[PDB]
Amino acid sequence: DDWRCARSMHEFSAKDIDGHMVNLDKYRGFVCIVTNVASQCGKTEVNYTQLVDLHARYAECGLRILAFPCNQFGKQEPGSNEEIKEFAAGYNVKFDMFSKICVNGDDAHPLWKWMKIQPKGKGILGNAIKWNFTKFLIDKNGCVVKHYGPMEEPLVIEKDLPHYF
Repeated sequence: DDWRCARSMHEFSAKDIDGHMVNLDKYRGFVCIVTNVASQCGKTEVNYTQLVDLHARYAECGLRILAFPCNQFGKQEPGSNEEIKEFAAGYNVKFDMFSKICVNGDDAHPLWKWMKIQPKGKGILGNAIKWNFTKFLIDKNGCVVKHYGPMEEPLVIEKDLPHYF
């Protein structure tokens, strides 16, 4: 069953930033923000601080956040998985960091390929992530229900969370 016929985020797996495989069904029944992150982006500060703050206030409601380092946007994630992990702790990050992946191209991680063709019939424009700090919102069934681009500060998502909690 190739990634194209997948029906949920819960059918995918990903290496977390320490190196352990994570079956993403671990997030069944939670509301997730899946984002591709970077450490040297003009939008680094605003995304990391607001992502942390959303998780602080909404973790107790079911919000989980999956952060995927990716170096495909102006080489703004050049560091190792270990440097990236320490950087993220400088933001007091308590959500779930994953190892660096690609989000575009034929070598993109299968989850990010499948997210870019959601919801069925539309999918993201040009089949490509446009820059760092794209944010997908995943409902408690692992479906993509909304997408927020690199321009959108994460706190823009706050108003939409309660529809899915």
